[PDB]
Parts: sequence; C-alpha cells; structure tokens
Amino acid sequence: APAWTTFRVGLFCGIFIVLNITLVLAAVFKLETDRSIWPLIRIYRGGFLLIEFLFLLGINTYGWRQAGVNHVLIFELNPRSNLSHQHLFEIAGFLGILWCLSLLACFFAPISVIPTYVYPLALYGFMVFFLINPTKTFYYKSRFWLLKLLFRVFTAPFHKVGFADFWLADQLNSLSVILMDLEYMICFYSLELKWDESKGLGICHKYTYGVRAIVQCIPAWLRFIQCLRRYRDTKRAFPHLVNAGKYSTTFFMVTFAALYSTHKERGHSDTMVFFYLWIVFYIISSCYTLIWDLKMDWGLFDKNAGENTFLREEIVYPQKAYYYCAIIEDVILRFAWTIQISITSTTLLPHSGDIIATVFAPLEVFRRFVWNFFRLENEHLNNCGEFRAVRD
Amino acid sequence: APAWTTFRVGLFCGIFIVLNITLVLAAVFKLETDRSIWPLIRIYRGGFLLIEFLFLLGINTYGWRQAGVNHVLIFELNPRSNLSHQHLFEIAGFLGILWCLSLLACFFAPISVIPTYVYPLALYGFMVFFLINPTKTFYYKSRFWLLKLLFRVFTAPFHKVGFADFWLADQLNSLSVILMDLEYMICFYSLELKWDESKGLGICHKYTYGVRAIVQCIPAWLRFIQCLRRYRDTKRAFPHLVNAGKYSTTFFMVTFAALYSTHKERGHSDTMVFFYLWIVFYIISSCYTLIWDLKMDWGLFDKNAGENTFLREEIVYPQKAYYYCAIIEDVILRFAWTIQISITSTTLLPHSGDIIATVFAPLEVFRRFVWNFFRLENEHLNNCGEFRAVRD
Ligand SMILES: CCCCCCCCCCCCCCCCCC(=O)O[C@H](COC(=O)CCCCCCCCCCCCCCC)COP(=O)(O)OCC[N+](C)(C)C
Ligand SMILES: CCCCCCCCCCCCCCCCCC(=O)O[C@H](COC(=O)CCCCCCCCCCCCCCC)COP(=O)(O)OCC[N+](C)(C)C
Repeated sequence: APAWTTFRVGLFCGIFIVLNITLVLAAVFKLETDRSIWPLIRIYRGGFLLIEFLFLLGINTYGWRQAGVNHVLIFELNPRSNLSHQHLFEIAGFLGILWCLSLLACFFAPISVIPTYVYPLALYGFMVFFLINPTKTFYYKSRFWLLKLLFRVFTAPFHKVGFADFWLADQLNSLSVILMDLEYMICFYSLELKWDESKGLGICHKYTYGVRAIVQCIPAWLRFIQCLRRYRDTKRAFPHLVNAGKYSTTFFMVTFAALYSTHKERGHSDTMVFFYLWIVFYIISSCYTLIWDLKMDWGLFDKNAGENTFLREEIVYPQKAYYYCAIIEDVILRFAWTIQISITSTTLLPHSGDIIATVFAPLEVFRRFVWNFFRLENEHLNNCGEFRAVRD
Repeated sequence: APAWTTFRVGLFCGIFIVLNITLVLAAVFKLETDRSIWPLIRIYRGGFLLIEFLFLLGINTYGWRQAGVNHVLIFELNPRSNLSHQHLFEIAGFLGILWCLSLLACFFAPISVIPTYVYPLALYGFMVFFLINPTKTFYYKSRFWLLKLLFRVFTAPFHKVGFADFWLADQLNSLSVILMDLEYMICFYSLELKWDESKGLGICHKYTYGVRAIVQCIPAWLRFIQCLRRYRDTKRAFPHLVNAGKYSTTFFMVTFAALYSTHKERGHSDTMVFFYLWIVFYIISSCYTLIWDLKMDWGLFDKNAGENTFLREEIVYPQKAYYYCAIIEDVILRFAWTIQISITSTTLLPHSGDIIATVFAPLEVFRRFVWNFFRLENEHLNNCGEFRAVRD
C-alpha cells in the first residue's frame, strides 16, 4: 500500500465529492427545465453504474481480503500484481472525476466551439482508450487481463468456462443497464440527435424493432451458453442444466414482456393471455433466481445450520445480522431486479419507467455487490464446480 | 503513517484544489467590482498566510526527516507523538477548506439571515477554538505544546530562551503580516464596519495613531528581548548583542519609515532628512539580516568551503544548486522583505502598497520556508548556542 496510491485515492474522492455537490446545485439552479434531460440521464446512468460498480468492487475486495476469502486464487490471478481495493478506489474516483466533468460541461460548457454532444462521446471514448491502449500505461496488466476476460466471455462456447468468465458474465448480468444505455447512446446518436445545437430538446426508446431486448438477453445469453458449455465439458445436469434453465426463464420472461408491449398498441385479445404468461414467468424467474441465490449461490438455508439459524455452518463474516439483512435485501431486490428488466423490456410505463429504472439499477448493482460477498465466501469455503482440485 | 491519515491529506487537498478553482471563477465572474474587497483580501491574507505557513512547514518536516536533520531533538520534542509532515498537511488542508468555504460564503452567502461579516469571524474563531479547546480533541498534545510555546514566546524575558521559543519568534517575525491583518481586522470591526449589510463598500489603514507600527515591531521586540535574555543568562556579546543589534535596526528602520510617513502630510523640511535616514537604515537592516542569514543562520560562505564553493564543508542536502538558488532568493527577497515592512510601516504607497504587500507576504513565508531548511541543517551539523551539550 504505497502512500502515493492512498493519496491519489483521497484526492480523487475529494474532487469527486466536491464535483458531485457542484452537480447538485447546478441541477437545482443552473439546469434549465426546458431541455429534456432523459437521454442525458440514460447515457450518464451507464457511466455512473460503471463507476458505482468499480467502487462497490473495491469494497468487495476490501471485505474479501479482511475476511479471509482468497479471491486471488479463486479468480486465478497472479499473486504479484493483483489489483488491491485502493487501486479500484483510484480507478473509480478517476473515472468519476471524468464523469462529473463531462456532466458539468453538459450543464454549462465553457467552450464556444465545442458542442455539448461530444462530452459523453469524449468520456466514453476515453474509457475505451484507457481500457485498450496498447502502451504499458496506467494499470497495463490489469486491463490486459480484463480485456482477455472480455474476449473470452463474449465468445463463451469456444472457451472452457473458468471462474473468471462465469463471474464477469454474472456481473454483466447485473450491469445489463450499461449495455442498454450504450445501445441507446448509439441509436440516439445515429437517428435522433440533431448535430446542430445540443443533446437536449424518440423511436429508440420503444420496442419498434426489439433490438434492445436482444441486448437485455445478451448477458443471460452468455451465461446460458456458458452453462451449456459446462454441461458439454462435464456431463452432469444438476448444476448446469438447472442454471441454464434459470437463464432461459429470464429469456421467456423478457420475450413475453416484449410481446405484451407490442400487443397493447396492436390490440389483439391475446394481450390478456400474454399478461397472464408474463406474471407466470415473472414469478418463475424471480423465485428461480432468488432460490438459486440463497441455496446454490450463497449456500444459505443449509440443513447443517446449527447455531447459525437459516444459514450454513462455516461463516467467515463477523455478524450473522449481515447475513440476515442480506437475505432480506436479496428477496426485496430480486423482485425489483426482474421488475426493472420487465419495464425495460416493455413500453407500458412511459411515465414512471425511466425513474424506476434509474433508481433500481444502482440498487441492482448494490445487490450484486452484496451477492459477491457471499458467493465468493461460499466458493472459498466449499468448491462449487470451478475448482475440481481442493476445497479451498 | 496510517492509511487514514494519508487519505485525509488527499481528501483535504482535493477539496482545497476544487474550492480554489471555484474561488477563481467566482472572482472572475460572480464577484462584483462595485464592492471594495481590500479589507476582505487583508483578513483572508492573514488566514491564507497561516495556511501557507503550515503547508510549507509540512514540506520542511518532510525535508528534515528525509535529509537527516534531527529536528525532533533540536525542537526538544517527545519522540512519541511528534507531528509528522502528513499531519501538518492534514491541518493545513482542513484549515484551507474552512478558509475557502468562508471566502465562498463571502462571495455568495447561501443564507438569508446570516450576514457576510461573520464568516471571517466564524473562521478565525474556529481557529482559536481549535487551538485552545480544553478537551482531548484533534491533536490535543500538539496544540497544547504550541500553546505553551505561544505563552513562553510572548513573555520572553521571564523564561529561559530555548530553541523552540527562538524558532517560533523568528517564524512570527516572518509572519508579522498575520498580526498586522489581525490588528486591521479588530480595528475595522470596531470602527469602520457598518453592521448593516456586508463587509464591502478607512482610518485603520493609515498611521494616524501608529499602533500597527508597534504590532510590526512586536515579533522583532520579542526576538530583541530574547537576545537580551540570552545575554543575561550567558555573559557573551558576539552572538546575542549583535543579533539584538540587528533587531534594533529593524526597530529604527520601522520608526523612521513611520516618521517619514506622518511628515509627508505634515510638510516640515525634515522630511528629506527622514528619507535619507530611511534609506540608510533600510540598507543597514537589509544587509544586517542578509549577512546574518548566510553567515550565522545558514552558515554558508565558510572559510572551509573546500569543494562546495561559497558554502560550508558538511552538506546534507543532495544538490549544491539548491544552496545556490537559496542564496540568490535570499538576497532578492530579504530586500523585498524590508521593502514590504517599510511600505506597511508607511502610507506613501496607497496605490500599489496593498498589492505589493499581498504578493510579497507569501514570498516572505517562502523565504522563511527556505530559511528553515538551512538554519536547522546548520544547527544539526554544529551547535549554535541552544545545545551547550553536544554537536548533534
Ligand atoms: C453508456 C455506458 C458506456 C460505458 C462505457 C464502456 C465501459 C468502459 C470500460 C472501461 C472501464 C473499466 C476500467 C478497467 C478497470 C479494470 C481493473 C481490473 O480489472 O482489476 C482486476 C482486479 O483483479 C480482481 O480480479 C479482483 C477484483 C475483481 C475484478 C473484476 C474485473 C473488473 C470488471 C470491471 C469492468 C467490467 C466491464 C464493464 C463493461 C460494461 C484485474 O486484476 P489485475 O489485472 O490488475 O491482476 C491480475 C494479474 N495479471 C494482470 C498479471 C493477470
Ligand atoms: C487574520 C489572521 C488571523 C489568524 C488567526 C489566528 C491564528 C490561528 C491559530 C491556530 C492555527 C494553528 C493550528 C495548530 C497547529 C499546530 C501543530 C503543531 O504545533 O505541531 C508541532 C509539530 O512539532 C514540530 O515542532 C515540528 C514542526 C515545527 C512546528 C512549529 C509549530 C507550528 C507553528 C504554527 C502556528 C504558529 C502560530 C501562528 C499565529 C499567527 C508540535 O508537535 P506535537 O505537539 O504534536 O508533539 C510534541 C510532543 N508533545 C505534544 C507531547 C509535547
């Protein structure tokens, strides 16, 4: 833990705090209500979810290292240059500084020639360039490993599914709103944005063509084909076929939600039965993922609970109360997770859908933040598939 | 070096940087030229000089610890809770955050009932309360020791002059502008400020009564009586009587400057001879302090220079170039130091005097910042009076 790294973490955090406060007062006072800000909120929602995910991942690394979870061995990382929680805090703070600067430039641009629509373009282009720059520049090893993971995950059936690919695909499953906002950004730029004055003032916000439904299922598709690949490598059905079944319930729920969405403005009598199928598959998907979490992901509700009631025997975290609020928050937010996926899969809430999505996506990142703790603790305690060698 | 301390240093530094930038744009755009801002600049000049002194003192502690200067033994500090450079950076950043917040409130006050003249009052009252709070609150040991020093320095003839009293009196000699702005603050509040609207829109800025001349000589008076006390304790004249002579040259230069100032508006023919005496004593004071610096304070220009030309034999700092720019900057700024004392002692520059003082006081703090390095290095190498036991 070098002193300059901690100093950079504090410096970036302080600049981020003051820039967030400035953003707040700018929104109340400087921001004008004439311009529609929803596309801006969607683009910067994708950015903010990425930064929040990095910050919560830093907290996750802190918890793993100071609880005993050997995440370095589980992630199959070299125990020489593994990213510490401080480095994740530094990256999150730096990208948050860029995000806040881009947002402030969108509110008031202190440049006469530069237009407003380039600040999101410049911000996300800077994220991409920082990720893919060939030179041995900041954190070269970390982003090279991350880029290899991003290549292996998005081409799943052709690579053996290790722990890192599975984990990253699940994080993308929680961060599907980032892909959704990226697709919305591309569609808005290509179709709806007038490259004349600004990004304020749309066909890309509905399911006229249903492309973002494929985008929504993309992380579920990667996880589905990863489970199928694991079945192909190891001819066993209990973990992998049932997990792929869970992801296919996500598939059916999303597509039935989309069918109901297009059928409202259409008007066939099959709309009511498409509803009924939607609640059926919504309940199936929500309970499937929730029971999978508590039983196979977290490992709780074991029959060897002992003193730790409604939990497992071995526990590495200090307070059982943490496990209990984790269970409660998982039950609450898994239904909200399916709800937000459903409304993002439909167009029937053009009044509240945007706000409920914008306030539930950070809660979904927080759910996966809590999910990481107990998932990797369960993997550390007893192997779940991806070790095949020892318990640790 | 705890991680949280470095994090706090970085956090305070980042907030300070962003608040300084915000202050800059507020001054260019938000600030209105109708209100006179000179009293505001004087009050916050005192505050800013204190914060700059703390930051440069942190740099001094860094240099002393990583060059070999045993400042803990020289300052007669307990080697258990001695303030590190990080703690000084933390204090400077925190007080700078308060200073920036008070200045921003003076520019735009987001409170309808609270008037503008309380933000400097609240800021300096908070500094005083932080310094003198009886409870074992932040840095209790450090400020208790500092308060004991502040008591021993301001009552000099009745205490034996140790190194810490001498050093602090010299720092106050460099920071006499802080006392000047404090006296101006008190006079402005008691006489010129109308407690109706604000502090903007004076008899306290001239020498109608000549009280701030006594304030200017107060640090020189403390050093003068400290040298006399050291003569009384040790009956030797070469160091102490000559040093007291130097401080008395400061006395004569200040009082002759004041006499010339009052005699311009008076109009006697003795004004020209008071001028002539002023340049005589200005040159005497400037060369006295400058030669004292290089010869007795820093110890340079020794006859055992050897390879280190125009310097001394033993050198703890890496590059001799540092010593050379230090000599050049000392020759340049000692004349500027006497110049700023003279114009603050007079009223003949009511056009440029305020600005030259406001830009030379930070340069005077920087001169004492450079002076600390070589003074305590000289004391570390060979004893100068205040050891009497060993060379170290
Ligand atoms: C509208 C929204 C548009 C969004 C824009 C597109 C997204 C921009 C993408 C760029 C931002 C991501 C910044 C990169 C941070 C990655 C840091 C990282 O991966 O640290 C990890 C830390 O190691 C760990 O596994 C512990 C914590 C788990 C790390 C999980 C990976 C982080 C995933 C975050 C990016 C996900 C991509 C999101 C795309 C939407 C890699 O470690 P290392 O490489 O340094 O050490 C391994 C040893 N070697 C290297 C030798 C093999
Ligand atoms: C208009 C302008 C008005 C200005 C307002 C009035 C000024 C406000 C005054 C309050 C601000 C000062 C904040 C206090 C910081 C002091 C920190 C400090 O003294 O650290 C020092 C660090 O120790 C050192 O000696 C090394 C560096 C040299 C320290 C020099 C003292 C600092 C002087 C700064 C204040 C000067 C006062 C200025 C008044 C104008 C004390 O160490 P310690 O007490 O923690 O450890 C010693 C062991 N014991 C305690 C057991 C004996």
